[PDB]
Amino acid sequence: VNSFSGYLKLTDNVYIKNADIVEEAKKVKPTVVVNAANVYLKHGGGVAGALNKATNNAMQVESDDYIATNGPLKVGGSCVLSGHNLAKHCLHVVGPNVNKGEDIQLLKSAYENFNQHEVLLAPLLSAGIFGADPIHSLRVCVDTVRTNVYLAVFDKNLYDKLVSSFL
Ligand SMILES: Nc1ncnc2[nH]c3cc(F)ccc3c12
Repeated sequence: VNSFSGYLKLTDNVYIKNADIVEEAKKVKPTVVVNAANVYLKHGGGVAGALNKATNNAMQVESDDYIATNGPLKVGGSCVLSGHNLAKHCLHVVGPNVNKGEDIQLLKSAYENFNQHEVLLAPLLSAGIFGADPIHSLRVCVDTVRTNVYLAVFDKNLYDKLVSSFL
């Protein structure tokens, strides 16, 4: 048993809810919150900008030190950093950004990072401002992640659309 509440069960291991991941993180304080990162860990907008804002920019300060030491991530890759005031850990995962011209096949590789963690609170990778089809992102998630994932969908109208179209 875990502390996630009000989720719609999609499969054995995938759950979904219409919620802001920042508000869910603050309430649950999960072991792992996933950030929809870019390779530079520059948290300007979307999930990244909102989580970073909720950490009072501490996420960005930590991220800049990580990049100065290690260089950029790969598209499809990830790193584990602090969850600050939101979670124990933040798993920064880079899905492909369609609005930059990256290969959507890399979305499966991005979701594979979730399998290194038994339970995660996570967003739909590559959706929203990343430019991919969210119905597709949900399908790849269900077909790739084997650990227990609690998906927070921010957009109310998109949430209704994802549930009603789910196979
Ligand atoms: N794309 C998302 N998925 C789940 N939760 C979210 N909270 C947000 C807050 C923002 F300002 C922007 C995007 C999200 C978001």
